[PDB]
Amino acid sequence: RPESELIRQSWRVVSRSPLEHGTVLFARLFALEPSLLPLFQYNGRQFSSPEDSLSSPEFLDHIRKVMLVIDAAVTNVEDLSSLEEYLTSLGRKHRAVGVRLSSFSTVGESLLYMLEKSLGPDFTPATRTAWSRLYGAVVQAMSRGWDG
Ligand code: HEM
Repeated sequence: RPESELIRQSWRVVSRSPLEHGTVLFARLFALEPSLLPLFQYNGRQFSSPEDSLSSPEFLDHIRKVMLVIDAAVTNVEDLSSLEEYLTSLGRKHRAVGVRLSSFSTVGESLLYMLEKSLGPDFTPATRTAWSRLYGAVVQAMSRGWDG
């Protein structure tokens, strides 16, 4: 598949510095959907502003977790069936913390923003399409965690 190669090559750029890039992803996410901020409750306390989240070690560890799951999807781009049961359970976990299924479209747009800004002119419409399809497949598997 030509799409598989566009994903592996663009990911190579991002995965060199995962926290710096995941920081961009989450900064964009809170700019688009501020109501996601209170869902990160560590020690039963809420962040007041988005910049508060960037000083939290637990929050930064969640950024690392996110980037590792994407890395697993990229590594298995030819065979995403192998990640399916793990992703369903990851969906169930997020449902339990209070994430709505609709918020996964915002996450997808923030991922595309982070790729666009990192790759610049190397972010071609073919690259955008490849990532949209991969992200779509990941979301389909996770959405099984919301009962169906
Ligand atoms: C709407 C955006 C999201 C919110 C509000 C959110 C919130 C959380 C919270 C509160 C936890 C538990 C505390 C913690 O482990 O830090 C968590 C766990 C986790 N999240 Fe997220 N998350 C979001 C998106 C994602 C995405 C897109 C991925 C990966 C693709 C991801 C991967 C994980 C992983 C791997 C865990 C640990 C699950 C476990 O094994 O218990 N999360 N999420």
